[PDB]
Amino acid sequence: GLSAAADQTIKIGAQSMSESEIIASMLGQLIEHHTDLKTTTIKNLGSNAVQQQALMNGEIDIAATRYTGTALTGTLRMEPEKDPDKALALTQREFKKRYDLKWYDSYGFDNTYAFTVSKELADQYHLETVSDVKKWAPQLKLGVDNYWMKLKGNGYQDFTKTYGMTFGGTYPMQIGLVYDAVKSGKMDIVLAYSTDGRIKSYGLKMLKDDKQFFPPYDCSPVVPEKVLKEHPELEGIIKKMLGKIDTATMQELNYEVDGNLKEPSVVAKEYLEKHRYFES
Ligand SMILES: C[SH](C)CCC(=O)O
Repeated sequence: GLSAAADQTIKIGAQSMSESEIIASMLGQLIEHHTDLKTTTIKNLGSNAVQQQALMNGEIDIAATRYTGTALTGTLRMEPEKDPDKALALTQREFKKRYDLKWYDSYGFDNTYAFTVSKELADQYHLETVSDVKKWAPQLKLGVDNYWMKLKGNGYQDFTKTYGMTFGGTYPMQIGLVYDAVKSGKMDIVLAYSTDGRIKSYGLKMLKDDKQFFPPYDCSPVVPEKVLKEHPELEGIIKKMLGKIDTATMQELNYEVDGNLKEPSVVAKEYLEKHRYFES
């Protein structure tokens, strides 16, 4: 019954990404900093859709990182809203209405799909925007994640319609591999994730999505209203992380895992100590 609520463990989900492991660790540590709640991390959820079902079936009590553009198209099956503020507002409204899920305001960073080349390619062919690559598309191999080609929504098929180009070859692979694939010249162009730490490190160039094909992908935690009711301290704790972690910061945190070979929990703890757990 209710008087046992404070002895329940808060299960925090992470997708198969370094960024999601870092944020799920950081939120679990902040919750334990403030309360006597135990927390655990449920790792390796494969996708937006898996995080969704784990929230609805009790497998996780908090999804640490969900992305507006992904959930708009993929969960809600709505037309992709292009304005950041409108997309967030629509997502929060529909998540509450449809699922009784609370989609919080963003941590402060967006992690968008970004068409990405070597700085050498971009400098040789004067490539700044996605529209600049149109005339070259047939002679480029595009590396993509193991998930993006199968999206009916803001996927490849609609991309080719809006930009009127088709790549010579498309090669789906684990996201973590696209950075070295483009750096080594195995791929000519990759659909990277914009908060990856290796983009800067590896000397890569993101091309502007001048036609605004992509929705925003602002990142937030998502929690069932039932969990917030039963643990009324959680909302005030979650709020402490919101709007505090910008894209540059998330890139540096990702680099600590993928480039400096640190455990996501260690990266999360050192960030919390550097910033005094968000209140000094
Ligand atoms: C963060 S978007 C670049 C792709 C990953 C996802 O949304 O699941």
